[PDB]
Amino acid sequence: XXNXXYX
Amino acid sequence: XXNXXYX
Ligand SMILES: *[C@@H]1O[C@H](CO)[C@@H](O)[C@H](O)[C@H]1O[C@H]1C[C@](C)(N)[C@H](O)[C@H](C)O1
Ligand SMILES: *[C@@H]1O[C@H](CO)[C@@H](O)[C@H](O)[C@H]1O[C@H]1C[C@](C)(N)[C@H](O)[C@H](C)O1
Ligand SMILES: [Cl-]
Ligand SMILES: [Cl-]
Ligand SMILES: [Cl-]
Repeated sequence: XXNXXYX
Repeated sequence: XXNXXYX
């Protein structure tokens, strides 16, 4: 993970 | 805004 979003 | 991140 480590990313974010939101999709 | 309204979206997220983190870039
Ligand atoms: C997403 O990350 C930001 C930056 O640290 C935090 O401020 C935020 O609380 C965090 O969002 C939580 C709530 C969410 C979106 N329902 C998910 O549970 C994420 C993984 O964590
Ligand atoms: C979104 O990220 C910023 C920067 O890290 C935080 O300061 C903010 O608290 C976080 O927003 C919260 C609250 C919100 C907008 N209702 C959402 O749950 C997000 C994911 O987390
Ligand atoms: Cl998402
Ligand atoms: Cl949320
Ligand atoms: Cl960002």
